[PDB]
Amino acid sequence: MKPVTLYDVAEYAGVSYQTVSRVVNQASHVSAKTREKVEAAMAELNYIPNRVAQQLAGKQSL
Amino acid sequence: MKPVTLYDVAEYAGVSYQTVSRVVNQASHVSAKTREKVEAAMAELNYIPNRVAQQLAGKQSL
DNA sequence: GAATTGTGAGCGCTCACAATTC
DNA sequence: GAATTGTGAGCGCTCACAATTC
Repeated sequence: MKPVTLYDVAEYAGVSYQTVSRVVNQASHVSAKTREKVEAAMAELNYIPNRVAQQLAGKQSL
Repeated sequence: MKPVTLYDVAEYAGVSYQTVSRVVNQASHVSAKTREKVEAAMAELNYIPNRVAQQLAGKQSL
């Protein structure tokens, strides 16, 4: 329906886009503190990431 | 298996990448002359484009 | 003025180096 | 010296302006 982006979530929560994707796509080095603030952004705007973007950039196979 | 790129085909046939995508993805403004030279490049290297690239870049919906 | 063509620029999601922090 | 963070940079395929062509 309406896509949203990692940047839209980031801008809303007042964080970085790498802060966002830690929560979303399960990365490591952020914090538990900031995690929950991103979880709020996802909820408001209703973040749908693009699976296409997740595949294209999602690193090549070694 | 092994993906190839529009650039790889282009470089082989000695053309532009937009020259390539005309033949591949059915564009307009090239020629019939050059068309068949691209067709030869696809055949050698075995051009498999990425459907993901074609989707992500494949213009937003209006 | 519309077909042909060259160069910059972008989807949104990820990577990489180096500064920062201690 | 490794976790945390900021700025630049890229996957490959597609678009946009303007120069070229006549």
